[PDB]
Amino acid sequence: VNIVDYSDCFEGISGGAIFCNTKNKEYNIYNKELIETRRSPCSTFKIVSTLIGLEKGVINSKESVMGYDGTDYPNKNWNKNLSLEEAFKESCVWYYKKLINKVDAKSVQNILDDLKYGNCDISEWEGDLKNGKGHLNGFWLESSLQISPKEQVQTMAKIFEGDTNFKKEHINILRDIMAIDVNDANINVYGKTGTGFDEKNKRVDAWFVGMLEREGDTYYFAIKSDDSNKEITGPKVKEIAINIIKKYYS
Ligand SMILES: *C(=O)N1C[C@H](NOS(=O)(=O)O)CC[C@H]1C(N)=O
Repeated sequence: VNIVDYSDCFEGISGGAIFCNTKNKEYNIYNKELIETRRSPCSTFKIVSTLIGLEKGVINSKESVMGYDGTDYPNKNWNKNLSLEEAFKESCVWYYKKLINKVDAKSVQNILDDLKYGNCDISEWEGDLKNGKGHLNGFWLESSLQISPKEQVQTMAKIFEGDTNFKKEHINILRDIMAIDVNDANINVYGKTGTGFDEKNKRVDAWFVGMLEREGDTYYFAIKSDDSNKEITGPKVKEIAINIIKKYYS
């Protein structure tokens, strides 16, 4: 366990980072206090909800559809019968809400328990209804479910090293749709952003969680901001993560 200083890459934004190589057990941590603090996963939960949907047969492949009903949304890409791959990349809320609401709560509780997914608290299934967004809410979006960045890394490692009961076929679908292009062919990066605002504490929850493969070595990582500036989003924290990867993990 090495404490490290990645502040240069955060460019003034408050946050922390954790990278873990489970082969040679090297855990690199920037802002240990924050890395151990549980927060809403926001859209990073789509990593797990995709696997839940595959395991329960709600969806079956990166092509699978959820039966778009014509509802109007501001994001143009949400207004179509999009595939799993496109819903994941567009972070399409209605698709993932419809997917999870086809799964019984006890099945979800038991999967989160098995994964040790933070507090595993799905008690507020419908999410943070006081924000007015109605059915565009759920337990994973600034609601009852909370997970620390370290726990995110621990969960990703267990999934992608083959240490859960999820089917290998389903893990590979997830890997496929999580892959990102960082304009460096010598590292494979996979991840998912998340964005929320913690109304209680007046701070963002901005995430980028995933893994890095570079010649035999694999690093599981979570980068997290808790800045008070509402302009700090998941996508911005993903840029910070990419800078860290290129600087220190190339
Ligand atoms: C998930 O965090 N969300 C869904 C969507 N995409 O977020 S992302 O760009 O950080 O990946 C919009 C923000 C957020 C939400 N409000 O539901």
